[PDB]
Amino acid sequence: GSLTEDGLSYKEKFVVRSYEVGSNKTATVETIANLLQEVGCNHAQSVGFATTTTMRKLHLIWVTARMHIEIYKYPAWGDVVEIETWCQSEGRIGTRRDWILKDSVTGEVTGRATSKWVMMNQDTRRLQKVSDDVRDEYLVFCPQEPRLAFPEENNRSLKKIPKLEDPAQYSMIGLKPRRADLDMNQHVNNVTYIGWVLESIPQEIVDTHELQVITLDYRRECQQDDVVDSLTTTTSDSQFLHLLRLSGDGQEINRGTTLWRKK
Amino acid sequence: GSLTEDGLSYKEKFVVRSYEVGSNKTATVETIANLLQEVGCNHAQSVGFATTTTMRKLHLIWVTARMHIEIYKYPAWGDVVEIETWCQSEGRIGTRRDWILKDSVTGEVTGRATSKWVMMNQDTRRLQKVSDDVRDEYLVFCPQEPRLAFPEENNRSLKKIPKLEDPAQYSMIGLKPRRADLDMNQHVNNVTYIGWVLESIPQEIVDTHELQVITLDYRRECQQDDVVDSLTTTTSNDSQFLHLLRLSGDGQEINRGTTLWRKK
Ligand SMILES: Cc1ccc(O)c(C(=O)O)c1
Ligand SMILES: Cc1ccc(O)c(C(=O)O)c1
Repeated sequence: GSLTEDGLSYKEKFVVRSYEVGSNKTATVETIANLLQEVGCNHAQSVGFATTTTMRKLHLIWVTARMHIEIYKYPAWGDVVEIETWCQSEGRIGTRRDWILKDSVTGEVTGRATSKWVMMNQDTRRLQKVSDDVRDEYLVFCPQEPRLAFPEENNRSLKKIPKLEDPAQYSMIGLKPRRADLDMNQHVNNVTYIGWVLESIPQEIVDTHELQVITLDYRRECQQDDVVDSLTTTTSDSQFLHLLRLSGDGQEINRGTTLWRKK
Repeated sequence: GSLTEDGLSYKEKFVVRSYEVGSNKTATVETIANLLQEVGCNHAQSVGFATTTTMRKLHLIWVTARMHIEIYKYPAWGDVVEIETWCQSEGRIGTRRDWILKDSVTGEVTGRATSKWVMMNQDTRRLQKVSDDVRDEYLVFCPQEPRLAFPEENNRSLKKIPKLEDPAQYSMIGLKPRRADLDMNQHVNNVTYIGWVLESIPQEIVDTHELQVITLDYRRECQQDDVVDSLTTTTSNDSQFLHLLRLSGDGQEINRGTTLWRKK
């Protein structure tokens, strides 16, 4: 991995591994989600971070609010995938990290992703608008002209996800995170939520369709000792509405939509 | 990754990733277990495989019977780890795949592993002895002189694991595999068993000790729609445990093992 010539984005090549591919011999969306996280961490480290000097002193962290992924073609085991990432400012709302997935040989675009991040106090789990003195430290690493992975005026990533009404058509109950589902700071990482959402997709859809789009709205963080229920309903290409909630009280932690295409 | 000069072993370098490290900012044993699997798959592909032409004709596959891993130092996020693997013949019992983990910079040995594989009919799940026709096909890829990752006069990889008596000191109930826990053929990955075994280690031991040795004896394969119970008991500076994985309902054994932890 390395910073581009202008230092305003990062490129990294990954060779797809045997344990990273699924039932159809191509990479899983959870492996892709890990590769986006990895390329994002190396971009943050190549610029000197992923928090800034002042936001470290204030006990401030960046948390994901939304994730949108679109895959046209999944790389096969042994294929080389080049990913390009970059940050941008969204005024006082937060930051946006974008990604482009390309084929190393053909040079074609095989996928793209976008995510919205919000700023919160590490301890009180509050939420606050981006302060100006914080923006001045990280804006020198973002391109000044807007660079959108999903440019198109009203595309797919910025649509409001509704709440799944009961009874759900499909469900997967009693989901618990293991120690491998936790990050270096013992927090359940945002890739596990994608896996948990897909656990309630019927096996017949898995065997006849391929995942093309996935939008996830993060509402609350799941804890190490928490139990989650995964709910899904066909809203239609096959489309679904998903809901992750705490097994007991039914407190919402995530809501999303997936779109599948016929193989 | 590439075959060595003599084509009798394979070397591959891995750069440790952010999501691959644990609470100690060093790689997890499940990430290491994945790297051993990956280097083994590329070694099998570099020689033309990991079934032979006779094994494919007879519906025969290789299944793990035992796994032994010993880690002296876990690589940190960003560190480069070079792994060297090779397979050997164990007469008509089966095959043995060995691994050496080294530091790319210092050149030192930071870990090693050994595994025993048995032959089994893929459909009937019936194990069988290694025939000579099959043995003739893969022995041209194994060194002729014995090359043991754990040579020593009486190594800890070949010790008999007993069955955990009830009540267990610690337990983790209701463990189910997800779709990411399954391989390309929809079979529960052998790495998931390691994670499931460690799910019953007390959190206090995790925060004060580091995993050094892990021996696992594979008895039965867990299915996609199965539920597992993880049981552990301290058998002991160093803390030792006896583990048992069994089906939540009937209590049918699928795995048994031992772990050794050292003070941080
Ligand atoms: C729905 C789903 C979730 C996780 C997976 O690994 C797969 C697959 O391998 O095709 C499918
Ligand atoms: C006992 C245990 C099991 C799985 C893990 O991933 C770790 C860790 O992250 O430190 C520890």
